Amino acid sequence: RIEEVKERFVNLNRLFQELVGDFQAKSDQLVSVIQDMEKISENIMEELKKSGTNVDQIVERVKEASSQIGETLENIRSIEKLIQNIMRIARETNILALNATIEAARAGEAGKGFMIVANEVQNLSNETNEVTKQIVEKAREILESSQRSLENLEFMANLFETVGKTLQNMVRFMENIVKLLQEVRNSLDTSKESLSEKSAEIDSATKVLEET
Amino acid sequence: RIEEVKERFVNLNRLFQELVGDFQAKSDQLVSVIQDMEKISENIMEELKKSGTNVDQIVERVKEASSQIGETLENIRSIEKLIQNIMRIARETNILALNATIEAARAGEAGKGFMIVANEVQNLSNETNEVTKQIVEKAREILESSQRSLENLEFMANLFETVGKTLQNMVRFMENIVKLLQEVRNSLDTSKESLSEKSAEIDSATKVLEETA
Repeated sequence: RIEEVKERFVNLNRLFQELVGDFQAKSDQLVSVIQDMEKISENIMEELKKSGTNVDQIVERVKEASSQIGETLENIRSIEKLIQNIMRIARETNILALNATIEAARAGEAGKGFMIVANEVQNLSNETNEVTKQIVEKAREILESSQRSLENLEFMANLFETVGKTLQNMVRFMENIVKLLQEVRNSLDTSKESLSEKSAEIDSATKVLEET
Repeated sequence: RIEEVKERFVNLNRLFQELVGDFQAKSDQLVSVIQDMEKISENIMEELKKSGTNVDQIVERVKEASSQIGETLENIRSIEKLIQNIMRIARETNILALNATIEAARAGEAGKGFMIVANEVQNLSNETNEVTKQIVEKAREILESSQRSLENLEFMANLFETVGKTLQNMVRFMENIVKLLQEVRNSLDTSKESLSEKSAEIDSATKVLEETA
């Protein structure tokens, strides 16, 4: 009769022990999977950090490429001014010769020598002018080329914007999940511990029941 | 005697429950974060792949910019060749002029006006030469700028490759935690449900005892 109610207690102890035994098993198996990424996770945080330097290096490189193109632009702007100076010299030479010829013809036979020479100085001037306009042509292609370069570089910066943003969001996410994990692990330990201690206190009490 | 054990059991059960009840409350709130974390994970994964395709575009664009710089190269060399041509013409004009002065010397004062013109035809020749030397100085600094930017673009090209790689690893690891979170959520979900069932039964049996005997 009294021994009858004893079997209930011992039974109840078996219920407690089985539960705590399973809570311990499950939480330890869970801690394991968590922990087995806490290595793979570190390489990643180290990788993002290094990735940031690369971003920074790229952002500057693009900046350098730009100011550099701006340089040849300045250089082209000068070749253009300088070539126009050659063009002017060519034209100043041209009328002196032309007018020299006119005067040459004014004089008799002697003029012929000069007249022949003046005639060639002219053709050489008109030939010079020609080379000038050809150089100007290549100057305008270099201008066109540069513009396309800069625009291509701005197309690079715009697209690289998202690359910077997404990596920052990665570091952020990473910090928060590490934290999430810690709280999980932390809640399983604290819980397992107090629950195991509880069943220990229950089992002891039960040992007393059967003991006497 | 049964009583001291009976009260001990109740008290312990009562506390036992409070702790189990507390685990459930914490478990639920973690499960709420996990679910909110799975979604965020889904977006960061989309952003990653968009960056992956963006980088691919830049990879192709830099190849283009190098072609543009290379074309300026062709042009600038084409200028130097034309500049030499002008220079030759200047030398030729100079002796033509020098020969004129020298032949205007030979023909009295009947031509001491062709001396004047011949003299500045010479002066303009030398002017052309000076100018041209500055065009070369300038034309070389462009090649110096061109090469320097072809090198900067090469280091850029490879720099975008390391970024493309890193992005591919990020995707790897993202897919890899999306998995980890899912497992943890599943693990809590079932552990909460069976803890509730098992503990409910031990709570019921305790009360059955507490009243009898």
